[PDB]
Amino acid sequence: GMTILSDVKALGQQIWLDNLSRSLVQSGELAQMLKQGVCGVTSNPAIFQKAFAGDALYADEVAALKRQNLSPKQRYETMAVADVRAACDVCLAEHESTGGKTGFVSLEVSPELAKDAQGTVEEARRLHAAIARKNAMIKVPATDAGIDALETLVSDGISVNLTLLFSRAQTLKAYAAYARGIAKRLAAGQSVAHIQVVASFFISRVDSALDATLPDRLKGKTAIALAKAAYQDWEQYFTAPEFAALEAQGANRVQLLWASTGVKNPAYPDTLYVDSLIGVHTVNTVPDATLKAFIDHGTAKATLTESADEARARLAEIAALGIDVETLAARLQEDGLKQFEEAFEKLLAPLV
Repeated sequence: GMTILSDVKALGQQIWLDNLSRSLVQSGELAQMLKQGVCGVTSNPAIFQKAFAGDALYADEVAALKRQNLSPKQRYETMAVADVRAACDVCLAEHESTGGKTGFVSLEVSPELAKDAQGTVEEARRLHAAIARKNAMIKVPATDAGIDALETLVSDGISVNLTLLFSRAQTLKAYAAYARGIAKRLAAGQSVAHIQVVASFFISRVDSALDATLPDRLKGKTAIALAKAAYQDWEQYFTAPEFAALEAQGANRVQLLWASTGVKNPAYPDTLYVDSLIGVHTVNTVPDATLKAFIDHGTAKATLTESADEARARLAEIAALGIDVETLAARLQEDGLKQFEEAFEKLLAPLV
């Protein structure tokens, strides 16, 4: 039932909607979702490609923008920034009710900047200023350049959603960059209490990559095991004395955010990923259909930290089989960037 979203909040996890469109906001649906337990919104280039293609309310906006001397990218940005600012306004009461801990809307920078740290910083600062809302996060892929950019953006006071994480090692590198940016601001006497960062760690794409060649006792288990080990890493990193010294001064922990949590294999229950990854101080962003499956027949239980020993044993067998999860993670991040660039080019063509 609908109350499950509140039950999950009580277990310490926010549930965000992994979709955004002009009609979602204009219809009043997003506002009703925020009253019913949804706590935020994520977008990406694929989400916008599907929204622009299918939502009737973009037609008049595109016709208006084609009357202006603007690049396809600027037409896209005008549309997307407007959707994000409208969604931010819907989510602002929630955001302010928790002291700025919830109610975020994420907008991703152009995929072509993913390996350009300076260009990423410049675009992120610009989009942050263009949206002009305290509850907007700029979404940046967790490449090496993206972790460079994260440190700078954190030091600039900008909230960031670091995405396309598939690696525990890369995630730990992101925490260290965050901490360096927080330390910089504290040394300069600047505020840190409103800076929020999430680390979007992808789930289904790990199982999609491996399951066809895994032995039976591991099919459908690797992504959850990797996430459960990542959360143990998170507990260790943020409780250590080094970070505690920053949190004592007002720093917020980074939070893990489970992404790609729609089930893609019909052999698994449609709520598998949401049901399996509930723990305190985390986020799960879900597509519409998964949100409705979870409301209908999901289960609210603190599952993320259960049986961590078995998660470790499974990761040890994955390595025994010759699957290097760090090599896989790099490949999956690369593939995700190619897929996002393909979607971006597909949405730009009708805006020429």
